[PDB]
Amino acid sequence: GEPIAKKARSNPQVYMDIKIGNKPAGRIQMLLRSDVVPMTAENFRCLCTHEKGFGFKGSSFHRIIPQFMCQGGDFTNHNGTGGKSIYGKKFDDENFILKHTGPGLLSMANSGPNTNGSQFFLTCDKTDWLDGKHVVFGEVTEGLDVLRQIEAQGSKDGKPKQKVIIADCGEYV
Repeated sequence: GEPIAKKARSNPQVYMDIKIGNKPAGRIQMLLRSDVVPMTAENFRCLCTHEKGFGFKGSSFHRIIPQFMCQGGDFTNHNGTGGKSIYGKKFDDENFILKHTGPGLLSMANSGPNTNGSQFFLTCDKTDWLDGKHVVFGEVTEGLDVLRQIEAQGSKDGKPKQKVIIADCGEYV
């Protein structure tokens, strides 16, 4: 009822422990922008904690293209075709407020408008041609170094050179 300008709502921090080949490679830490995209952020956060009975743990980065991005999140079919959200098989594009301004951003993979599930990518470049098409919803705050090691397993085509796996994942406090 009353005119206001609301405070930024609290932003969850999440993490992913990464395994390359079958060798711990370390932890990526991510800030999720609930302040801009709370529906998209809550999905990803749940999928990190496994609190709904399903999520990213044990899934892989199945498509890694260097100088571009690392894509992952298929925990249902484990072949790059699957995934689901906490809201259902797919959900809407919340908004496109955040842009693909540079490396180390989290954005949702999709197969057209309003087809988000669980599959996401981490940028390795300014991928601004994806602005308005993929919902950006977070950023890496630690372990850019670990993401580079994921990127170094990429091919031009996308097939990874070694298995890259989310061995464990979660939310900070």
